[PDB]
Amino acid sequence: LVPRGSDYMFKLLLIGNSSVGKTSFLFRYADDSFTPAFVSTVGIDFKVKTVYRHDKRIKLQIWDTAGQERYRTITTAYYRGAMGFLLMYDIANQESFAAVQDWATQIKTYSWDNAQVILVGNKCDLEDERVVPAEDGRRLADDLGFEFFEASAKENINVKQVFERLVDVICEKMNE
Ligand SMILES: Nc1nc2c(ncn2[C@@H]2O[C@H](COP(=O)(O)OP(=O)(O)O)[C@@H](O)[C@H]2O)c(=O)[nH]1
Ligand SMILES: [Mg+2]
Repeated sequence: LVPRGSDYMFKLLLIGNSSVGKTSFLFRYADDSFTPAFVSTVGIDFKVKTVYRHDKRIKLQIWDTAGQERYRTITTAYYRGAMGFLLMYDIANQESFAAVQDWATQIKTYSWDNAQVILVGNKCDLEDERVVPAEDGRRLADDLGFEFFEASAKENINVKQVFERLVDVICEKMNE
């Protein structure tokens, strides 16, 4: 659904384990802010951003999938029609990285095959607590057909780069 004034509208979703930084990543990208305190989760919602790429004005409708679910019945409805995903883990939390394949399986189950994915090792500022080497993220991203970046919502490292790369690969696939 393209709004007047835009050339495209791409739905993007942030997915991954609880506490990897999804809500923070979206808050940094959309509002260029960070909250150093616990914020309550009250449900799934989106924020918008405009990107100018490939000579077009692109509206991004970017969905935060909110908290963990007991029954994965609500988040997964929003995967339908998504042009892209940020599949996020925390470089300081091994379990969040071990979960990547499960999230990737969900992408394939609930979204069309041409949905694009960037694997994001968030919290790259936490080098003192790193447990997931970037090379391990890159290897898995290559295995699964995803782009890859390390980033930090907290320090505003590679947040723009992640979204812009995702928009680029979406545009490339669209022109196949
Ligand atoms: N050190 C660090 N902490 C972060 C970063 N991004 C988010 N956090 C923190 O990680 C916790 C979980 O973030 P949140 O965005 O709520 O994660 P979500 O459960 O995936 O939505 C919060 O305490 C955030 O402040 C980051 O880039 N670096
Ligand atoms: Mg959240």
